[PDB]
Amino acid sequence: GRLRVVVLGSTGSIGTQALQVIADNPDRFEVVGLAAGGAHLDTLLRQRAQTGVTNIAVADEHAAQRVGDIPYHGSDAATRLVEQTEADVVLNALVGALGLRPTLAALKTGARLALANKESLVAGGSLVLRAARPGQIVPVDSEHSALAQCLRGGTPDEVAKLVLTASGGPFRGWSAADLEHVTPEQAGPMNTLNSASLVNKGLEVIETHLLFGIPYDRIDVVVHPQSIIHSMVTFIDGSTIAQASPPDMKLPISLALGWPRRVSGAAAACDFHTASSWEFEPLDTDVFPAVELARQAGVAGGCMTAVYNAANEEAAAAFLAGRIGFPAIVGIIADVLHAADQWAVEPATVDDVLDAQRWARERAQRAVSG
Amino acid sequence: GRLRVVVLGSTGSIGTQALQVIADNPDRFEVVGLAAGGAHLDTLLRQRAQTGVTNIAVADEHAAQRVGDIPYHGSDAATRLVEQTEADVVLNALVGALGLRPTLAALKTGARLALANKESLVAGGSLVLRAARPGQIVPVDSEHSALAQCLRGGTPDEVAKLVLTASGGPFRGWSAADLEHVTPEQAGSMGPMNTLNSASLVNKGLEVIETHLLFGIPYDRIDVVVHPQSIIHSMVTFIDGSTIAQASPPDMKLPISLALGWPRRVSGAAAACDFHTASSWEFEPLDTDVFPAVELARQAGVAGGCMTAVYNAANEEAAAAFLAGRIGFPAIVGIIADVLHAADQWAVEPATVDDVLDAQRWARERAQRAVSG
Ligand SMILES: NC(=O)C1=CN([C@@H]2O[C@H](COP(=O)(O)OP(=O)(O)OC[C@H]3O[C@@H](n4cnc5c(N)ncnc54)[C@H](OP(=O)(O)O)[C@@H]3O)[C@@H](O)[C@H]2O)C=CC1
Ligand SMILES: NC(=O)C1=CN([C@@H]2O[C@H](COP(=O)(O)OP(=O)(O)OC[C@H]3O[C@@H](n4cnc5c(N)ncnc54)[C@H](OP(=O)(O)O)[C@@H]3O)[C@@H](O)[C@H]2O)C=CC1
Ligand SMILES: O=C(c1ccccc1)N(O)CC[C@@H](c1ccc(Cl)c(Cl)c1)P(=O)(O)O
Ligand SMILES: O=C(c1ccccc1)N(O)CC[C@@H](c1ccc(Cl)c(Cl)c1)P(=O)(O)O
Ligand SMILES: [Mn+2]
Ligand SMILES: [Mn+2]
Repeated sequence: GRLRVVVLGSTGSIGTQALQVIADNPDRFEVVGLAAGGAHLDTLLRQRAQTGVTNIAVADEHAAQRVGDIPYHGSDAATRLVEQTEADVVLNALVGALGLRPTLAALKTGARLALANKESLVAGGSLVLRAARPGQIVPVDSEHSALAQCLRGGTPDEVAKLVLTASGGPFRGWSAADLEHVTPEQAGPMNTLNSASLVNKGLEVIETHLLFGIPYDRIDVVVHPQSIIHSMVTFIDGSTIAQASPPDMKLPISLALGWPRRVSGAAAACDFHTASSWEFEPLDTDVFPAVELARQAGVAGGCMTAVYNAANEEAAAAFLAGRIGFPAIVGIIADVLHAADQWAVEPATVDDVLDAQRWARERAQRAVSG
Repeated sequence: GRLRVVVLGSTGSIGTQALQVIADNPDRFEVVGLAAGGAHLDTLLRQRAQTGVTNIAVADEHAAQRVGDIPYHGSDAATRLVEQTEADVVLNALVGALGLRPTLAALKTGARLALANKESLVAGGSLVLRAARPGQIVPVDSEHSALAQCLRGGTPDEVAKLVLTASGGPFRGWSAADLEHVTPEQAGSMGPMNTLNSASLVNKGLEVIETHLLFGIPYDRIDVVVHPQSIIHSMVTFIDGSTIAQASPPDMKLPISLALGWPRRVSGAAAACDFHTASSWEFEPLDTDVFPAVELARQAGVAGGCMTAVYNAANEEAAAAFLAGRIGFPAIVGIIADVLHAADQWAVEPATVDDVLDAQRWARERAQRAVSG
């Protein structure tokens, strides 16, 4: 078989690597669609030139007019490209809750969704799950890919704990007082910030619960600054199975596209002929409260994980524009969450989620103002 | 659903641990037979009383007379017990190539063989494999238990490499010159020959051959790395560059519990890795200039047939010499290399158990001459 692949967010870090893997393996994969935001003119063209098909979407209006030929544009350009293209695999490499509609469309087409866009699942919640068949969503996120490989190591009831590794970000070891002084420069895009703030890991804890069906109190996080161990599963007998590789998104990308077949040569193996060490430390939850906050959001459930994420997108951008200090990103997430008791109802519709996100954006905006 | 277990070597370190896992899990397992040498009579008495089993083999006739009520004694006793006990699992935790006939009798009963005694597989080689059905031999060894767990991570043709971890023993990092002064006590939780085989790296050589025989993976894809914590017990690297590893604080009850109940895991068998406190897992290469045992094992394995039985028998003899104080530490493996490079004839497949025993005899006698002249 030669699987048909739509790449959403193809001008991005993940999309590009994905494109490299596909190009490297013509016999297994073919690109048949590319969606971007329009902000990276050059790349998108150099990308069309190399593919074969001009089946493409651009979000920004001013931007898509600067090119032409473009089958789809508008804020729902990405979503439309999914509905009308035929595929075996849809790779959602978009960023933010804006990936939610194409996530939802991807699932209706009955193709595999290789999910990089964790925010879609995080906001989506039970809604996105209801839209999927067992094993239709295959994670691209290196931790969740690692977990998926390690879970072949037993049966569901033999699972005791899922153990997430985290890099710790660039402020690993810093005091709360050290965090006051953090600049956009030191924390650097929205993906790098989420890492630095550990909001990313919070998102990943939520994504673990949704993907694998494991209680929040059995999802651990451990700081591993080498990022070679990508995550681990601890089983009931005391055994732990772990996945390791030098960090390289091509490995998890490859596995998600060709699941369950492994893609030969996708990435380099650990070198066990050269001395190395793998360190572990506890995450400082006093100084980095974002993870506990995500658990609290997750347990509450319903639309609350939408609120968590939406508050972040708003607070994080506001930090990037110099409008707030670094510790205020999560301070604002918490304030918003503390006031959101109403959104702990299950999202019946797409619009239930969009309402919660609107609510949270505007709540976060006001705390930025105040 | 209750599994009947014969434990060979019950009084030893593995056997004791196995009896504890069994006593902790009476719904899952039942001891139905015990075999021991006769050197630990208090222990054996206590096991008879705790398990209620009188189906016991004792190798030493005089010891069997002292304990009393022993149905099987003599060197063939353990074999006889296996042949004459209905069981679902035989746990062979004997030490050395003397485990060989019990191993073969066990496979012939059609019971699962939970193999702790790696020397009977190393020595029997293809003869043992011909007597086995797929999945019948299940590893108790911590490294191989790990590999079997990690192999669920792919399909056979997705494996690039099997990687065995080594503790490195008490002389990890030492030089060739340093090893010259090693004494029987420095080379001294396991038995005496097993601890010595760890210190000399022969154990790891044996484990390389055992990996090959158990998993049918070529020697050129079986690697070794030194990992001093012994938390990662072994790993598999896949064709896509991904590595899957199995990790736990070192404790044999884990792999024991898993071999008995394979493929079902046993709840609470051992402690899990705890990350509430900072730690590190280290890796370093092994220096073959200093510890040639492993490369030498790979060479014996590639030559095949009775060559692995020669490697092990030479060791059993040369190691015994070292403990009796008759040779220097480095000559254990020097003597194995010399016996092996002279054993051109033994590279033929054994047709019968007698081929293996002849090979062993020849290796032992040549080793003993090297200890002498
Ligand atoms: N970076 C990584 O390696 C990892 C990231 N992730 C996840 O992967 C996802 C994407 O990551 P990554 O590729 O690095 O992100 P990037 O920011 O590098 O790329 C984002 C992509 O989305 C496009 N885009 C931006 N705005 C819009 C819009 N309004 N409509 C449609 N498309 C738009 C961009 O196009 P353009 O910029 O040309 O406008 C670009 O192609 C995220 O959800 C993240 O959480 C998780 C695992 C690892
Ligand atoms: N211990 C460990 O942690 C590990 C061990 N292994 C392997 O498992 C095997 C067993 O090791 P271990 O338990 O440490 O060994 P021990 O020396 O602790 O135990 C040896 C057992 O065999 C019995 N025995 C000795 N001689 C004879 C004989 N002639 N006939 C019948 N029974 C005899 C002993 O009885 P007696 O009471 O007379 O001494 C004792 O029960 C070895 O092959 C070893 O390499 C593998 C993984 C790790
Ligand atoms: O999955 C990944 C990833 C993994 C490897 C390479 C790139 C991204 N991420 O989520 C990126 C952020 C995580 C991460 C993971 C690995 C590395 Cl090498 C880095 Cl710098 C960051 P985080 O633990 O700091 O939150
Ligand atoms: O499988 C085991 C074992 C593992 C853990 C605990 C006891 C024995 N062995 O073969 C014993 C010897 C091996 C070993 C393994 C782990 C440890 Cl903690 C030690 Cl001290 C020795 P070796 O790598 O030194 O050869
Ligand atoms: Mn990640
Ligand atoms: Mn071992």
